[PDB]
Amino acid sequence: MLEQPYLDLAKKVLDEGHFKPDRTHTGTYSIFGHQMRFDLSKGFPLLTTKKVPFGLIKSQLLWFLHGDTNIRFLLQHRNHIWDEWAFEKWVKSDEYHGPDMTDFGHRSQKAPEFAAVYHEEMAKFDDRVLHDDAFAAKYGDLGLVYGSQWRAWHTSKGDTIDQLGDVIEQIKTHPYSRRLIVSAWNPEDVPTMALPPCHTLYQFYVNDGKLSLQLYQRSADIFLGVPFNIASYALLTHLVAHECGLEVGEFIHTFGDAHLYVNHLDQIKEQLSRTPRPAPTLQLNPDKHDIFDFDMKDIKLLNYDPYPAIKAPVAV
Amino acid sequence: MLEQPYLDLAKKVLDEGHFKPDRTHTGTYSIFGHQMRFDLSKGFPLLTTKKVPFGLIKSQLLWFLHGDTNIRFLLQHRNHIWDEWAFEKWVKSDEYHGPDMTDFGHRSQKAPEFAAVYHEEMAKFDDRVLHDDAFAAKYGDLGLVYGSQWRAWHTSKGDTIDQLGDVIEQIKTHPYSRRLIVSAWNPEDVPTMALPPCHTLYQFYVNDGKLSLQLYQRSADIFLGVPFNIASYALLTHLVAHECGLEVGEFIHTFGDAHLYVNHLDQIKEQLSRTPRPAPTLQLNPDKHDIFDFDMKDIKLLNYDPYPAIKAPVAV
Ligand SMILES: O=c1[nH]c(=O)n([C@@H]2C[C@H](O)[C@@H](COP(=O)(O)O)O2)cc1F
Ligand SMILES: O=c1[nH]c(=O)n([C@@H]2C[C@H](O)[C@@H](COP(=O)(O)O)O2)cc1F
Repeated sequence: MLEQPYLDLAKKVLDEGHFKPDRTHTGTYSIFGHQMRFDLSKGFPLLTTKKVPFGLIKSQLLWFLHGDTNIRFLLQHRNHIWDEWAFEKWVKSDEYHGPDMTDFGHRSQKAPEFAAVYHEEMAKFDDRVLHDDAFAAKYGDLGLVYGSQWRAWHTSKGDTIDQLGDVIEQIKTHPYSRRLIVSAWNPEDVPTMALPPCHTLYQFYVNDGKLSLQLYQRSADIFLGVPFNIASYALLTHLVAHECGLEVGEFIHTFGDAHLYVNHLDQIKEQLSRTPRPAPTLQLNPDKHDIFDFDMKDIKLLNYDPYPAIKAPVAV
Repeated sequence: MLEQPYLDLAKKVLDEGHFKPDRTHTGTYSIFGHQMRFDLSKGFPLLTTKKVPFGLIKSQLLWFLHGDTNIRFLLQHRNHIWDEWAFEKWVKSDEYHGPDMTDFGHRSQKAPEFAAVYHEEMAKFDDRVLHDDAFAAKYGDLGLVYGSQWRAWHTSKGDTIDQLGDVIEQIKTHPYSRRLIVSAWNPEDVPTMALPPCHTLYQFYVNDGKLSLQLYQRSADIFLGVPFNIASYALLTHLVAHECGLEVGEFIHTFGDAHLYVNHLDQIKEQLSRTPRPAPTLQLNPDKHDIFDFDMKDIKLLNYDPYPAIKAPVAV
């Protein structure tokens, strides 16, 4: 089927998976060096073997595609993937206007204490983030993220570069450029970074008709993160192809360390009792063009027939 | 054999190779999205099917490994791979102390005129480069090259970062870091660049014993450049492993556009009538350690039994 690539990685790190101690502490099953290719003309690579949200994907891709580092857009898009992160600037609070949030996670795996306080405290944070321009200014704003790396590279000699777009206009004027890369790995920055970008670089290609993409993703969580990553960059492949007046071809996913967590083995195995179902279709709106201006319903994903969601633990 | 990977790419771009018009004008056969893996414990991946110089490789790797942008080291190492490049600052000469060198190449494919003048003019340039500190200062110095990208990242807020070494000390203190990457793709710089780095990024890995490397190489010339690239990064894999007190494992080569030139087809085919020969051995000196201090004979490549060199045209 179109997603069997990912079930071949799921089986491979289970089979040839080496244990390597990881950061987010369970211990993991690693591989190093892996490419996977998806023909985006046969379907949209959301996973039919498990329910992956096309909605939350969507809202975070648009956030990136605008230049936003701010939590408020995503918050008012019911999207919480980067939420726990505005909260780093909440928790270290010289403006601590209150209580136990001192280490939030970890014991938020532990039912009352850091657990459900932190959890009612998300609305406390997620309220001023969304309703208080001032708050939103300061604690809801993730400095370097995907968004400003792809769109506002803090240049050396006082300024900013928009790699995506600058690249989009080379995808429109000089097609066969071997030089259509957008990097998120800036040397200067990476010494001080809570998450340094797991999706380091990618590169566009157009070959007789088609917009292909390749991803260099270095730390890839096979259960929980790779499913999404295939879909947020097949999406981009489509978004950009449709700006440039191109047809689509393939999405190439290259991993550095692609790893299973020890506490997601039983589940990935659970997923692997299911057979795929025919992949989705992606129809974007034909009138809208500046991909920068796209909004939520300029992308529908039709025909998503998925097995239920399987539910993790965490990767922390 | 250990190099059959590269003969499988050589056959693949010949077979599935799509024509794509290229920059360096013949026209080319492209693929996009390709990984190749070499087990550096079975051998050193220099190509027995054709004579690839281990010597010139060597001298340019050391140049990189020090921090040098200057042409003079390589010049006094009989190494001319980056020579035609000091000569960009010769040819645009406000200090033109002389004659026809006005467009050097192209008609240097054409026998007297730009041809053998330019060619006697290399000693003219390659003399002051090597004997005239002042000259060497200015026209022999390739600003951003591999060397200062890997070792002296011109930081934003007035300074420099040494990604390689800073990474080497994380390969020594925190081994399982998924974060051991050195990039050569700096956004700021790439707008103005005659060659923007074809070997964009790479990443180190240590898995139960071994130093693995992966390369993200975007524009790869399968006949003329890939043979080398395998060997200059297997070398690095070894150089770094031997600083850190590790054994070696694999070198992963990922390509973006891996392309044949139209005028190298007959030759790559010529190479493919030959069968491999057992790969080399690489013995570095056991006393020297700071890989930064290594010199020419702290690396011998034993047992190189290669078929003759096959001889190109150019890729320009
Ligand atoms: O977009 C992402 N995709 C992904 O797969 N991870 C993984 C999950 C894992 O828990 C985290 C930590 O990796 P490292 O220790 O290399 O930072 O990287 C994180 C992201 F932000
Ligand atoms: O280290 C290198 N390796 C390599 O394979 N090339 C290729 C050869 C080709 O002629 C050149 C031009 O590519 P682009 O048009 O993408 O600059 O890239 C160039 C290097 F510098």
